[PDB]
Amino acid sequence: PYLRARGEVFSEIFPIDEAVVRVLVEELKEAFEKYVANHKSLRLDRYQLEAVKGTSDPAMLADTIAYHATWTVAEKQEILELTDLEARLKKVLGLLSRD
Amino acid sequence: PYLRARGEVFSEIFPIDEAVVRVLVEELKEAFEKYVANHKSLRLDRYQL
Repeated sequence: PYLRARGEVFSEIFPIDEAVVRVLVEELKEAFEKYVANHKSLRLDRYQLEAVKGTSDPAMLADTIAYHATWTVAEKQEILELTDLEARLKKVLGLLSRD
Repeated sequence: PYLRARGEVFSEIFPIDEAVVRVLVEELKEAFEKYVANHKSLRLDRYQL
């Protein structure tokens, strides 16, 4: 104790074609509306959907929907594995479709 | 190194009877429209149309 760690530089790389990525943002907003309005059962909150509307950062958007769709720490870590903007919404959509 | 090349004629043909030609243009244009819209998560912007 305690542990030191070196780390990589800022991940400032996000893919091209923001039209398809923001359509995927819209579809993730649709799926999260369909999720929380049907899952009040996980003690989920509805001020988590004001935290997605009116913002222009798809990274902040995707992290907002990923954390506020609550699950275990390991799957949020699996989201933290991905460096792509495009497959992270695939991960969130697949988990919410499973639930 | 390095190479030169010599050519007899400049071959290129340019459209005649352009009704069927613009039918094929519209078909390949909307086909390429349908081709680009599939890449949800790989590459290939819709910004190239």
